[PDB]
Amino acid sequence: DEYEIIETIGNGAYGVVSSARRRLTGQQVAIKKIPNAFDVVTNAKRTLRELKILKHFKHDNIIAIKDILRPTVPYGEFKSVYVVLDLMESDLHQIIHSSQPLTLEHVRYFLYQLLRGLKYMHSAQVIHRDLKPSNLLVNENCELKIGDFGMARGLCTSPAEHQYFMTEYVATRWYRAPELMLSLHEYTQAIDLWSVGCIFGEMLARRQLFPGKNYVHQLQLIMMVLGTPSPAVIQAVGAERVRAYIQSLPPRQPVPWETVYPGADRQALSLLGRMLRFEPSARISAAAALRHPFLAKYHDPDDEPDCAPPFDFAFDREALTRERIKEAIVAEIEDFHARRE
Ligand SMILES: C[C@H](NC(=O)n1nc(N)nc1Nc1ccc(Cl)cc1)c1ccccc1
Repeated sequence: DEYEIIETIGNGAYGVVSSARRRLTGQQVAIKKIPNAFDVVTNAKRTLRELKILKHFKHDNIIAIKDILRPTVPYGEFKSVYVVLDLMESDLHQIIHSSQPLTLEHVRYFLYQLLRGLKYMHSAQVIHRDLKPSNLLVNENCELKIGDFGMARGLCTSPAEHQYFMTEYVATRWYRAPELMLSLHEYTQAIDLWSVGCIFGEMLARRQLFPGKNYVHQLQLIMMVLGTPSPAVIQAVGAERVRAYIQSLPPRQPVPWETVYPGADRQALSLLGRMLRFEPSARISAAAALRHPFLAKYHDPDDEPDCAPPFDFAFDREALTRERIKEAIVAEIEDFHARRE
């Protein structure tokens, strides 16, 4: 055979995977099994989206497909997909919430890598929409790689999907941007920068910034630090009940970040304040955040590429049956092997 299994291991971005090694080279890899991959439309579409996205990117701070196993059995019998990935022993969740060191320099280095990968991803017109410490994989050499692209979308989405109307269900509550919570009809790469700010804050205090218990409590926590949202953002709130709830509340001023995180690094808090804004268009971009004095130690524009050409989500807006999706996944596996040799 081509690979030798070592052990079943946990993974922040993809759950249960197998640590393995290539028999000829001894190279360590992670092997992810997607069992019964073609049984449910929503799961099958997600597998296709993830394969396409990961094949499009070629960046050290984004998880790479190292190999995809070809069907060894008849087409009709091909039911499970095996993807060979970079082996990542940990993730930012496990590091932050452990007894491991996490100095300002760890924060600065992890933030840098995350923003480096985002700058490249964002130039490809891809919004991750689910950034959280658990899907930011970290290996033994301290390399951070963004994983778990199931929630990723472009600047344009199909009305046929439920999330197009129900934005407050997009991704993880604790990292979910105000435009998603409130349906502000402005959904860009700025969604990711709110999540980055939440992650940045979490590394600084080694605790979640807005750990909301439910929908309303999540907004309350955000408002406790950011203050009452402006009249223009309140008018942009889609739902009348939420809009009335926000308007019913007494006015509140923003709490300076120097009060949220007492004695924290000045340049860190400066960049943090540029990320955590109610208004999507007021947030700093990944590219400009890389130009902030806080990351100057690592910042090198010649070593921080963009992704050309942009990624197209058109294949995902198509209404395809489970069989047609299986056909497209099988074509992706073939294309992967054809492009190598
Ligand atoms: C969160 C995880 N799901 C998961 O990894 N999925 N699910 C689908 N449809 N596709 C993938 N992963 C995937 C697809 C392509 C590539 Cl290149 C890499 C990974 C899960 C783990 C255990 C139990 C339930 C869910």
